[PDB]
Amino acid sequence: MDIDPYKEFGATVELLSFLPSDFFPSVRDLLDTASALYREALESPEHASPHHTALRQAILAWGELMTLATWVGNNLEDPASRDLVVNYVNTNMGLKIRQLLWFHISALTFGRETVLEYLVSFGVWIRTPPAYRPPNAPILSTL
Amino acid sequence: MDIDPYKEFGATVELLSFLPSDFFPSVRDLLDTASALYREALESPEHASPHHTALRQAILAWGELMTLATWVGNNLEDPASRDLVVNYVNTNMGLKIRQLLWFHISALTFGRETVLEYLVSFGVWIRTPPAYRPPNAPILST
Amino acid sequence: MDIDPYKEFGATVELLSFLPSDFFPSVRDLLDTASALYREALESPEHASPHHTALRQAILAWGELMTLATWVGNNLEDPASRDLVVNYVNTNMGLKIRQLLWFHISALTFGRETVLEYLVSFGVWIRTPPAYRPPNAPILST
Amino acid sequence: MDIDPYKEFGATVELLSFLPSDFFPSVRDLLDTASALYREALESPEHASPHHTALRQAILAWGELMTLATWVGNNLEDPASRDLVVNYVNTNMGLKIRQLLWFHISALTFGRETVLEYLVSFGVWIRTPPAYRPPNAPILSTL
Amino acid sequence: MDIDPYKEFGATVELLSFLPSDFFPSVRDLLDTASALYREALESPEHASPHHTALRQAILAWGELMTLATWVGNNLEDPASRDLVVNYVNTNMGLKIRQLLWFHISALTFGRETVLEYLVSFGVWIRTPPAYRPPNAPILST
Amino acid sequence: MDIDPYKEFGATVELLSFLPSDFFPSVRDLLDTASALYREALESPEHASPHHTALRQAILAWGELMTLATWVGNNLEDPASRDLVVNYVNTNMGLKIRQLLWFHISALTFGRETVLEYLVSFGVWIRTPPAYRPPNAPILST
Repeated sequence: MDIDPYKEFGATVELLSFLPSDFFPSVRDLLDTASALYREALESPEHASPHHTALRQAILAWGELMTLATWVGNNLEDPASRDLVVNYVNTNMGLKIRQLLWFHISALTFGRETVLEYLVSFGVWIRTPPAYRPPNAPILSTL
Repeated sequence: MDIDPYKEFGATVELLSFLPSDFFPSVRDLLDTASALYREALESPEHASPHHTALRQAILAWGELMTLATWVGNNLEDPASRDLVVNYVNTNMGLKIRQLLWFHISALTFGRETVLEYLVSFGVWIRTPPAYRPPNAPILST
Repeated sequence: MDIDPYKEFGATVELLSFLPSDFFPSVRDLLDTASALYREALESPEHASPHHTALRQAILAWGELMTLATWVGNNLEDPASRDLVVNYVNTNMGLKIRQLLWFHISALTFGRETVLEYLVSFGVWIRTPPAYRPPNAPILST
Repeated sequence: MDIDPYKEFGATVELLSFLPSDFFPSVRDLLDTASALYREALESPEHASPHHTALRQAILAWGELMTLATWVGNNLEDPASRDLVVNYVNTNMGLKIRQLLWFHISALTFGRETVLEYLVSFGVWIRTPPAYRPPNAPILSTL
Repeated sequence: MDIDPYKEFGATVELLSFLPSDFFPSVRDLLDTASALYREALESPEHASPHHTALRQAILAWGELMTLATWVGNNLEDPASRDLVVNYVNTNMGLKIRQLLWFHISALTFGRETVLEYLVSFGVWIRTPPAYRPPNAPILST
Repeated sequence: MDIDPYKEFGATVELLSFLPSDFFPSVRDLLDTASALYREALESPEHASPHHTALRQAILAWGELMTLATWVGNNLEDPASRDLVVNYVNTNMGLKIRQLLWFHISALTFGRETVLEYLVSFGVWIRTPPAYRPPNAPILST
């Protein structure tokens, strides 16, 4: 249905159908980051923060969809459909899973408040047109 | 990569490669009852329990992949391709999504511990041969 | 030689020559659910309960005799011999191993006392003739 | 599966896929020892130590496999298969059941700590080659 | 069997097979820095801090490998096997020992926590795109 | 540069290139004992005692060398260079890693001082002639 997912974390999709697309790093890189940083933290029987839980389910999903891409590569003969589907996956679903993942890693590493404020500052940066923005966009100061 | 998805819920995927596949319901009725029961708790700005949060993320992914199937059927030409893809969606990954949903929903409306006991009891039910089987497997109620 | 195997579990082999043979499940699903439920407690350096310990030793013997059957099928020539042996394994001694497993596993997930009550209730169920029998024998849940 | 059985008693299979084969006494002798020493101790409704319990289940198993050997003797016509199976039983399964049994009797009689330390000392003895080992290998001093 | 040489220093091989390999500089510079900066501490027979001790054993092992390469060059004249050997050495063991030396030296000089948070920050930097990364990458502070 | 990996544990390579090499047994038995006896401590991410840590790094290095031998056997077909390589490995690095593993394991199990005085006693034993040595050589006591 029409649920707002981040509503319990203060954000909203309109606050993140707002950023550009290139900002979020590549998906493989997100997964490697999350795993290498929080391997034993995520494998543990503890819901120490819900960020971990949503992150965990999202990673399950992305594993399932990489399985989808591989499987479709294994069986579908129509090459246009194969290429089109794989591109749609890695592009649009890619964008959404990147939103989700990057958000949760950021909340973990720097705190939900810091990311919330960073997004507001980025928004004020990007609503501004080229003629008056700074050359560089803001950055996550952890304190 | 090495994720144990259900580790923070006192359960394990070993314990759900342990039910069968066909037991789980359709996604449609399941999603509908989830909505009708927890509209507010899902829309709220509150992490009332982690169950709600994992559920939110699952609904996101499911809606996005419904949009995927629809977009794919909007553009491709090979109908065999479209049918095969939308089967892989509604059948194979659907099993995963249904596992995840059914677990979290039942845990919400009943509790974690009751679900664990139910899974163990279904284990005792299904490992049993047919002849001395009960007539009706358990249907959980609070 | 005169061992009463289940004497330290408030039960007796008389009370399990009292169920039938066919009630017990396959070794495969049973072992699988055991693993999926008690991976850690079996791997741990802890005798959390004697049930775990007897279970460990049973899994050892079962794995070793699977290796036995495989080795025997690796070398012999007479296929009648191989089939007869691997039947004696998966059928006759399998019954013993399944008794032992099912008892300890069910006692783990539920408790000793619940298992005792279940056995007595199955006794009352099966000694009863078919006509006034219940439709479904008991399926234990916590 | 890949369980480590002795992990709750401090040992490990690598610590006992380490000894030689001749060391463990004959199986019939193990059973006679265990029975004559702890007949009423094992028949009792007491799990006074888990050693007793694992010992009890192991003896059940060996009874079942002696029944296997006898039964195969009763029915199998192919003599090579009969001899081969009986030898495999009394040899490899023999070795493993001897490991288990001797361990548990030792833990009972002398305490798990003493056997643990004895195994370490035996290991230090046997890793040493012939040129520098003592002529005799160590022995279970109960104190 | 499950030997992870970073388990007790707050990390794992995955966290170090997370950066690109090219960041970890060539072994010669590492050894030179180690010697020039801790001649005394590595010559000292005191188990001051375990980082030093791992570093000791690591340097001994690398010296052993260089001795091996020497023995090969001075005894095996054949070029194909020799070259493949030296490539395997300077590539795979090169990678591992570079990782190890960099981590331990950095932890000694600066500190454990600082190295870990540096890895995390460098990760999220290099994964992050160029148009919105910080202008200059992070770097270790005394 | 003057790297002596025993400097902080009360010894030196000379004191271990003092016994005959044949006393230090083959690597397989060492690794098996280490695993079977300290699976947990070597899997634990805690710098409990530096002996453990040196042992960790040493096992990683030996595994790396075995991986090297594997890579050579799976890529270099020439037998002369390959055989000379494996001989150098299983001889020289074999010696050093045997020395190291024996010392550290023994020190863990029994204690530092006991290993040192054992070396001293074994030395003065084997150097001493047969007609007036003790009847049986010394041996480590718990």
